Amino acid sequence: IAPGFLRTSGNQILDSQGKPVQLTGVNWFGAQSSNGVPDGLWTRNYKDMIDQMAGQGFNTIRIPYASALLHTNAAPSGINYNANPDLQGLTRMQVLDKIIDYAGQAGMRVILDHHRSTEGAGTSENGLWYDSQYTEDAWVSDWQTLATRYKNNPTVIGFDLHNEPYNGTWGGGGANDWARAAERAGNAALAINPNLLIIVEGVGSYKGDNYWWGGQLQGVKDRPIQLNVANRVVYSPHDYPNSVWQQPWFQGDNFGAGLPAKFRSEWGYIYEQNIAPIYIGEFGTKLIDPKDAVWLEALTSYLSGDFDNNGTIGTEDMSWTFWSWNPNSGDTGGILADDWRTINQNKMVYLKPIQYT
Ligand SMILES: [Br-]
Ligand SMILES: [Br-]
Repeated sequence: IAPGFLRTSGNQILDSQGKPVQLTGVNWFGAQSSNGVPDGLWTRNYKDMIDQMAGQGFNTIRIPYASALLHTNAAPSGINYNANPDLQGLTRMQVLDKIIDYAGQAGMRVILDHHRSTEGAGTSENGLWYDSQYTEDAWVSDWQTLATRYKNNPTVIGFDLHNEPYNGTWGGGGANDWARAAERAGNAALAINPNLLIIVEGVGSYKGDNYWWGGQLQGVKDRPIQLNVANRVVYSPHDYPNSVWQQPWFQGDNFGAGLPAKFRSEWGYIYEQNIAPIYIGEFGTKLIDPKDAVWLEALTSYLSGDFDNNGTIGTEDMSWTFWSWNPNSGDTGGILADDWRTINQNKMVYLKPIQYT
């Protein structure tokens, strides 16, 4: 991708020369945990991992973090400093700086994702972007601190304002209105860096329709995100297979035939109607449950622009980051095997045709 920040135009993400580009990467989680740094540095070197990502055709790293990362003085834990000698004596944020810096040198971009408030493993137990101790005020101010820190670094292209706010609502104006909260944090971040992409995930349910956490983007049609800087909003659904949860739209034979219409109903319509870009922030599978393959086959085809999954498709297709680069995800696994080095080729076969080239 051409150097400099990005922008949106219709359902397209454009580089600094007006050319449509595509973000096709992986999730590298860990910085939201108690260690305060992305996982795997207890056995791998951080430059070797980024090079391996780029060598597999990926160009984007979604990096989850926790609010607690921005206020802790604890040193990072777990890093093997024999294998990562350049990270010796660095703070948790300084290790993030090192990772972002090298990723830009390797031709990759970075999306920061507020995964949770406290240090933990996955999605916030609250289903919200705040709790009784980590306020929405501090969440907004923390996004301003991050925007300031990477204001002059176009490697950091976008802010994923919050991971899966499945207990928020799309509208209503109250304290749990995720659309209001996202517009508040988006404008606060854009006031410091107006060149950031503002990545807004969906909720969990909307007018009685329940979908994957983060993948319920049905509210955009009647109440879209409106920020004080134009051409910055990217919508980010999450989608997963039967092995993660036995959803009703996976049940019964011929379920795969109705998956394209299901993708379009919850979030895909935003791209098809040229409303805004679509960047699915999470999706993964171990490819053991046979229904998982039917889902991934339909999903990858839909993301490519084959909205009816028949075979027919100067714009780019939908952007995406796979869950995960890490192997240590219990339900989905990742791109790397448990040894944190071996590539799972059976997943790469699905991903390579929809990577940005
Ligand atoms: Br090193
Ligand atoms: Br933890």
